[PDB]
Amino acid sequence: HLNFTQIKTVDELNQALVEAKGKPVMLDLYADWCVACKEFEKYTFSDPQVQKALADTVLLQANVTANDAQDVALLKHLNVLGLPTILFFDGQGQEHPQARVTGFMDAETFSAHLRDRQPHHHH
Ligand code: NA
Ligand code: NA
Repeated sequence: HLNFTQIKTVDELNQALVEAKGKPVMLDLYADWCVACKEFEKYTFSDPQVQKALADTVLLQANVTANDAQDVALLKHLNVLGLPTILFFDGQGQEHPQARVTGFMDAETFSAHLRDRQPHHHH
């Protein structure tokens, strides 16, 4: 299992981005009933290549299983249209829409997607 930090609300996501400033971020939107989320856990997030590729990224997760009012406000704020969705933010906190993942990807494809992100190493 990756080590995700859970957020619930828009305000919590924004505070997590403040704290992560200087490092890239991945936000996974999760629900227990979404089969592709469980397939990410089984086939992709479980693969050592992906786990090592993400070691220097801050990992956030929003569990929207209940579809409660905070969940829905968060999804709306992010203009998320369904699950699965994974968002990527750079070291300045800027989301890059082209990097959104909106269907299952296996480990090789997800790793290649990670590699394609905006450069995020300091010097
Ligand atoms: Na804040
Ligand atoms: Na990017």
